Amino acid sequence: SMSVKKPKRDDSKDLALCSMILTEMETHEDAWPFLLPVNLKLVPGYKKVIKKPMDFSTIREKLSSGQYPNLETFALDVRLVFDNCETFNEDDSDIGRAGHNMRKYFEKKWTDTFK
Repeated sequence: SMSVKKPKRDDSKDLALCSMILTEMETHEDAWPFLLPVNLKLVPGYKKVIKKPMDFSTIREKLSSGQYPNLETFALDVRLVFDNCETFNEDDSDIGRAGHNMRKYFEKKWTDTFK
C-alpha cells in the first residue's frame, strides 16, 4: 500500500531474457505454423473466429519497440499464440501437435528462467 512495498525484484534483465526465449521458440523445428501472421485473406474462418491473432514475428516487433510493459504481458501474448492454435486446429493434426509441443517448450523455459 502507500509507503509499504515488498522487496524490489531485479527486472533489469527481463527484456534480454524474453528476447532469448523468443529466439529459442523461433528456431524450434515445430515453430513454422507460428512464425508469421495467419493470412486472413487466404484462410477462411480465421478472421471471424480468432478475435486476437498473434504470432512470433508480431511478438518480436512488440518486444523490440517497447510495447511490453512487463514480462507477464509478454507471456500472455506467447500463450495467446497457442490458445489460438487450439481454437482453430484439431489436436490430431500436424499444426495442432506443433502447438502443444511449442507450449510445453515455452512453459519449461519460462519456469527455468524466472521461477
